Amino acid sequence: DKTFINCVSRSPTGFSPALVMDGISYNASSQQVYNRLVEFKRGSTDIEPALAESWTVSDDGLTYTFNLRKGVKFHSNKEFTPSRDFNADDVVFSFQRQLDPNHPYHNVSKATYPYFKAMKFSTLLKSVEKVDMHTVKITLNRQDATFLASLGMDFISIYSAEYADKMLAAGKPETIDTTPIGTGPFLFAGYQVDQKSRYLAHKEYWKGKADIDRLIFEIVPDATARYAKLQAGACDLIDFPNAADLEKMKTDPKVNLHSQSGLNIAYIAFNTEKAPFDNVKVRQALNYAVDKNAIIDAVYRGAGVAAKNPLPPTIWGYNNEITGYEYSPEKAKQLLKEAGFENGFETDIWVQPVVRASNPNPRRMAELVQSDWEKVGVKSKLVSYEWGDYIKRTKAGELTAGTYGWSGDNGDPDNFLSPLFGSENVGNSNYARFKNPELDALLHKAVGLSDKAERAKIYEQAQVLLKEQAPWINVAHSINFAPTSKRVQDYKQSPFGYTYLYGTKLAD
Ligand SMILES: N[C@@H](CCC(=O)N[C@@H](CSSC[C@H](NC(=O)CC[C@H](N)C(=O)O)C(=O)NCC(=O)O)C(=O)NCC(=O)O)C(=O)O
Repeated sequence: DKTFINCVSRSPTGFSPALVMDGISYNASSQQVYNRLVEFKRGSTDIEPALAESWTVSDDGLTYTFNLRKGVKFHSNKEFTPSRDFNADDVVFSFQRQLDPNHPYHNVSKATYPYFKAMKFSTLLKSVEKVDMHTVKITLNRQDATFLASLGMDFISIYSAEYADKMLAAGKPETIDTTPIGTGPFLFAGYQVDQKSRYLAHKEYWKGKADIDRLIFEIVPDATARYAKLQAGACDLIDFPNAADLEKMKTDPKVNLHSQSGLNIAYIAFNTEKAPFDNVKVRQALNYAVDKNAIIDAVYRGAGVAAKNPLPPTIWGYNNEITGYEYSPEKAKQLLKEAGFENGFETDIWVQPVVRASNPNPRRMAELVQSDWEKVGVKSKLVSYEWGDYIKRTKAGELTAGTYGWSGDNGDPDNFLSPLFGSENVGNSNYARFKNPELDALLHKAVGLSDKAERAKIYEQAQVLLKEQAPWINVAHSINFAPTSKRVQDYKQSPFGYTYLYGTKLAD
């Protein structure tokens, strides 16, 4: 009937949002089949009620009480049919699995809860308690102005406690991870490796049945094929088009091309705990060495902007008075000389193996940086690994310097600065291994304030500090594209980059 064909560039790492932390996986699971307690309005960073119908917050900002929606049905599959509606047990399960190392599901699928860790929920959460069947009370150890928006994030999707109970009893608990059951607008209808995953409209969805009956995420790895299929009408949406095809699609009558400035940053991270990158003068030098304009031209082809802060220009708290390091090989050489490296040195540049939102060609970007560094005496080899291995090694601190990128997930500047630069996230999401007590104090103070204007002043100061300490080269903020077929109606890009299809329709 009404089948939306979404052509995606890679197979998902997994279908359990608590266990992963990448957009392909989220798009193929939590964005379609799960709900959160609160969710973002489409195309917006504003939050609204979802599985929590309403809530209250205590005056001290430490106690959040959630009144849960009644009448909410979970999906079924061949292995499980729910015998009760969504309730507090499902919320408690979803938190406690991650929070409690001795929860029965903590080690199922060898789970590691990467985003739960980067968000520091283990130290944030004092308790998550069932008050009654339709009421959950969460107590915090400290104030967090971003907590409600954070509860809209995919990693804290609400799973089925009944499903978990049944699958554990049957001796196959991993089933809840590979074979998702949620309350969300679409339900999981199977995955064929390196071919496609399928979804169906959840007819009993609590907010009303979706206008699209069937969804297919067809895995079409070749960008050239994705474009050809879109033109033939075999795709209704594609990701990451090739540059030359993108140029054509801007004025292609068969394409409705959506675009928006990305809430993201592509960067070179320096391992600030590893000589010679532990010398701030070296990190500043390698900034001066790089011609970002040349990267915008060659890599982004103009679809992006040279970055001056790790925050994107379109988020609040962005510091407009900050300038990037100017392109000056002369200044780079002088600093390298002062650092004791007039004769330069040898190093590696780590190259990200897959394309993500913020950078359409990590390898070409690395080649350009490599060339720039060569001009100031810094010679390098490019080093890469398969995606999972690349990130694991990076987190362990094996990198020297490397290409990475980040898209924000809750609309708040804290969700850039804390995951990326907070000392507590070294080994998690802070690849530069940056530990700066002055920054930590700024971020800790800001996150708890209710006065947004004051939060903004603090983040602005934080950006001054980050420029001076140069844990990174801020490279670019990209443009997000969503090329669609002409029959797609009412589609909206997510501010965070996700493909969210509830509320989209298909014309005749
Ligand atoms: N905050 C974490 C987890 C969230 C995350 O993975 N976000 C996605 C964007 S939403 S997931 C969608 C994204 N696709 C896009 O970026 C294409 C444009 C899109 N169609 C739109 O209209 O905005 C994608 O496929 N990405 C593949 C991947 O995440 O591995 C991402 O690409 N972040 C990394 C970055 O910005 O460099 C992170 O950034 O790594």
